[PDB]
Amino acid sequence: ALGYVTGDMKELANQLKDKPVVLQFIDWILRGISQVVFVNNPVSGILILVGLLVQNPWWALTGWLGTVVSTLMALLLSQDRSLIASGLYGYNATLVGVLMAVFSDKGDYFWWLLLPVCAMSMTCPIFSSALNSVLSKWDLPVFTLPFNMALSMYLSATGHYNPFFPAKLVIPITTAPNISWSDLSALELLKSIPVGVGQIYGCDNPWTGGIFLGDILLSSPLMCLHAAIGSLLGIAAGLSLSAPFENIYFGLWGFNSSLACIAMGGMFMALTWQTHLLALGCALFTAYLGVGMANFMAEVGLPACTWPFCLATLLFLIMTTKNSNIYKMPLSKVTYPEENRIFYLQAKKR
Amino acid sequence: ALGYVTGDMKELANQLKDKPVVLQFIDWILRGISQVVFVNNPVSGILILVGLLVQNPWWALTGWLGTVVSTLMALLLSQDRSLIASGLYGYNATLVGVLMAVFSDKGDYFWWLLLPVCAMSMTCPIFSSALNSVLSKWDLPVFTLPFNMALSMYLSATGHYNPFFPAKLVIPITTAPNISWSDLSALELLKSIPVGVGQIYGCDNPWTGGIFLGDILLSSPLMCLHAAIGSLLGIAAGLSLSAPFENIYFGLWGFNSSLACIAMGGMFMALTWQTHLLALGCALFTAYLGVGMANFMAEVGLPACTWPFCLATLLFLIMTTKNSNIYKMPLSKVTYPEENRIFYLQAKKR
Amino acid sequence: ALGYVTGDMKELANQLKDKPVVLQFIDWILRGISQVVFVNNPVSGILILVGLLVQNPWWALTGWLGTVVSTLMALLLSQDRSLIASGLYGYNATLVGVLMAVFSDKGDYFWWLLLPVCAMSMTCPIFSSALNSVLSKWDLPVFTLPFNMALSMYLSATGHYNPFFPAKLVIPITTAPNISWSDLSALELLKSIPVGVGQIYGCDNPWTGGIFLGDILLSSPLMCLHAAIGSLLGIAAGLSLSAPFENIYFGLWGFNSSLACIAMGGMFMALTWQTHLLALGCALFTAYLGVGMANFMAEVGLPACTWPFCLATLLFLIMTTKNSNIYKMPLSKVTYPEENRIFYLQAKKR
Repeated sequence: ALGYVTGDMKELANQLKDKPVVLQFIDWILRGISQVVFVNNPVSGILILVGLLVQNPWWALTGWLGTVVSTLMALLLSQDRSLIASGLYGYNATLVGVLMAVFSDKGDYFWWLLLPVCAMSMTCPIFSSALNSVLSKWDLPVFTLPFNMALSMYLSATGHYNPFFPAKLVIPITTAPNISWSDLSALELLKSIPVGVGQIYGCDNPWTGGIFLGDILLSSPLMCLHAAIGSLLGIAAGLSLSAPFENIYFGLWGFNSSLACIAMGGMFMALTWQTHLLALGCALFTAYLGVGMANFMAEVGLPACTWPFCLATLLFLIMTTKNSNIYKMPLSKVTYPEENRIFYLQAKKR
Repeated sequence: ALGYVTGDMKELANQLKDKPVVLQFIDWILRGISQVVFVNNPVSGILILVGLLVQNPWWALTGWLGTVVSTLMALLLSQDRSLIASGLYGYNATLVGVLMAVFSDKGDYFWWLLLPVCAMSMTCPIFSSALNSVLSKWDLPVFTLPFNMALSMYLSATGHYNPFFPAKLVIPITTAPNISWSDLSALELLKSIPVGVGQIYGCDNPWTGGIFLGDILLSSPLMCLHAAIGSLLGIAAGLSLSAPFENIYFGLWGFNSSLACIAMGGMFMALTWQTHLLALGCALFTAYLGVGMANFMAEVGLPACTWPFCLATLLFLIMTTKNSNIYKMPLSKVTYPEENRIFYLQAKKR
Repeated sequence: ALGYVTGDMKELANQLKDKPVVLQFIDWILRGISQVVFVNNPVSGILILVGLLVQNPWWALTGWLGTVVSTLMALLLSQDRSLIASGLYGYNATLVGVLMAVFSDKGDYFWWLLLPVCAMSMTCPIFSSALNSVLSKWDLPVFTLPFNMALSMYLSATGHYNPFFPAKLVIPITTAPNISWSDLSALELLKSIPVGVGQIYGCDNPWTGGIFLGDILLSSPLMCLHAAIGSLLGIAAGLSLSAPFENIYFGLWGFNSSLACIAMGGMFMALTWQTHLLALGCALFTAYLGVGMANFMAEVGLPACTWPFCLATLLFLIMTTKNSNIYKMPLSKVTYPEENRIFYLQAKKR
């Protein structure tokens, strides 16, 4: 019974292909919710929704509405049904809605915020279309670029001083932090791993991050392992640059690295120990680029939400090596690390 | 007699191909002036010049000098005569000169400003060359990217504190605007449409915008309709985000949207009602991206002049749909919406 | 005997192909040091190292360590041995190390700085890989983009307020400079040419720039001439915009232009008088873009080290002309201007 919910849930999709369209749309919405962490499982989407509800029901509502609007717009714009049914046209809008709720300065259940959310969700397919047409020619996935572009556009358009939809103030660092290294807590550092995973959706509740890790583990255990290791490497990188302890603890240092480790640790490159080590290196590089872009975009009053992960993973995927054990997965054969490794071994034998 | 001046004026070009080179150069300069609004009519160029003279003779002189210098440099750099005769190597420099005069802090008829203008005009062909070589491989036009690149370079090089050519101060918003919604004027909002069209050349005179609309209407009425609707949609987008009423009244919200509506409303995509609605959506998206980039580049002390229109239109042209009624025109068959629709219908029949 | 050390030193490479690997690695390190100024001569690398030692032994040590780490990482990542033996995987890291030492606020011989340097050096091959895979499809070289990307990442990650590795404060201009044109010194302006060449490695000692010019002259005299002329054109461009005389005297205006003149003056385009004039124009454009990006990135607290040269040279190489005398060299036939001209003449005859 457990095998029916593990992986991409191909059997459920095959059964739903001959069912009423409403159930299919619900499945697509759940897969879109899950695809933020490169998971194509509707049950993982339900678990991520439960985690968001544990963190903040307002954020869950906004993200669900964004996903629904994006999927409907993708159907209206006549995009590929294969990518809609896999939730590839609804995860950027899930992030857009959730992070629009997060970066709002107005208060929870500010209903007017639903109007820009919808407005910023219909733009998600367009981005996800154009970028795909640009990147599919290099066999590169469009990781989270639509969400980052849409959110940067929104938060630049509104800012902190908008009378309708003010955004939170992003102030650049002006004084050198005072760090007491005798007050470093091992328990808080350990909690920073699930919190780092949860910050992919902008959540700081450790339970939300744990539920996200469980949702990822439902699909593929290696993805969960790589998410945890990426969060840990983000913590290490934060300690390396003497970041404020509160920031590491809140997970700000380990969600970009977690996403990079998930992407490079078996998903978009075949899982070998060489690829595992290079995924750890990519996670460290992503954490460093994350603090770099955070400081950069604090000068323009913007948060560098997931730009670090996108740029670092694209850099590490474009990079070419003469090593046969470092294999870039074809974009039509990327399902999840366990299946990707089988495909890679079969290709290596032939 | 009216039919000799409507459209691209092919008959005049055919007659001028066997005339002295000076008259041909004047025709190329006028076509370059007109091609800012995607018009290839020398009479439309004369009308736009008259509008600029109505607004400010200094701006008209600077733009004319920029166009002349760019066309001469394109001839010197041995570029395609077909693109020079169509004014595609002189409109970016027209914008460069006019907006250099606009963003100057020195005073009208500051003759020394002609030296950087020329300097910033010879760079326009180079950009217009390279970008074309980059974008013609995707069958994408280079809308106004050379002008935006050149003007950003110039205004970053000089700034407000240059002893020779100071630029106007671009200050980011620091206080939330106080908007009295009982003082909204319908007459000012209605005037904001022609002013929005006129702000394509940086002009705020309603008569200048009216003359620009007449020049566009001389070539193709659908282009004029789309310019007006784009300006109106920019006004609506400004009202949506509670922009200061003076910014809407000045047309700062409706020239990027007007250009986007012109480009997407029959010029670079065949005019169907689906394409018309998507052009309206592109205009709204362009207005929102316009305020976003204005706020972004106010942090670096720069105006986001026409970057919004370029980026939004490129995004909407790269985006692919499985809808046969949403047709992207081949770049070798783009003349103006009336002819593009005939071409599209003939292709659809076959 | 002089002919054995002129040019790319092909005979030494052929002899070293059958020697112990340590000597080969030393040769690769020296060629990487030299390849910052597009020179593939180990003796030129020794001369550049002597110049760096004259300026600051700490900077020389840091750059040498960066080059060694990058070459070792490129060998580990299984990159092309042809590009490693030519030093194309070690010059970006040489610049990274030297400029990390330059932009450090801690003090000379701050040994902990070696840890980020190594960390920022292993990223240099990755960049140099990915960018190459992106740009080799347009037959475009990756000039210094890896170093600029790595240094921007590092200086954004650390900033001026990092407790471990603070960076120097980059403050944007806030007051209009007071320039006394009666105090312009011809001797200081003349010294600004070798200092401008030396600022390619971040050095301001005129003797260091002279040694760099001698190292370039050892390989190809035309490269030295173009470096000097590019520095002079940067000085002229600085005088054109009323830059502070101390900035010109420090060579901050003439290293991007010098690199652009070297690249366009016979290296990546065949040397004709048309190409020479266009290389001078590229140098002027590069100086103007240099001040533009310096002012731009001072708003984000970053130095625009070599971004101007990279972007300007890429723009001038992408640009296409119908002039047969403006020839872009194939990237597999680029050795140095004297040989490139012979290749171009042979191609022209056939």
